[PDB]
Amino acid sequence: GSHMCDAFVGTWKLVSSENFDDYMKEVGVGFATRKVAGMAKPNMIISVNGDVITIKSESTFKNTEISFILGQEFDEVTADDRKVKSTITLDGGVLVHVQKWDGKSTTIKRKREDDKLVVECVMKGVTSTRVYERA
Ligand SMILES: O=C(N[C@H]1C[C@H](Oc2ccccc2)CC[C@H]1C(=O)O)c1cccc(Cl)c1
Repeated sequence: GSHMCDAFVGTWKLVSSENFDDYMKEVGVGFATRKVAGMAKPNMIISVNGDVITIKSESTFKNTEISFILGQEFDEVTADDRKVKSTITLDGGVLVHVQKWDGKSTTIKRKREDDKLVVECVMKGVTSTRVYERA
């Protein structure tokens, strides 16, 4: 039983980052965490089992893992240790991840573009783009 979200499945390694420090400032991440998180070169491991999608990240900074069903809110601990309420949906082929905490919101979009997985993170008007390639 294939699904469209199978284009995301696999092991991905970070190959470029743009404006991540500024995005983290807008989110409210402190200096020391920004510096060490910004240095990280995570791998992201995406898998699907039935209706459950898992996204795991492994890095020298932190390892994180989320499992979820599309459209069903869950509580998430982020790499920077926010406790957030998250919902992830598929909108036209893009995984759209909204995180809410403390009256604030940020959106992380994940899309396949050529052989890359492109992650766009937006907090108010600030966008960071993080590009992954297959490991
Ligand atoms: O989950 C991680 N990355 C994702 C979600 C991040 O959210 C953050 C917001 C503020 C501070 C840090 C992260 C935004 C960037 C995303 C990406 O895919 O690159 C991740 C996991 C382990 C280590 C590290 Cl450095 C990042």
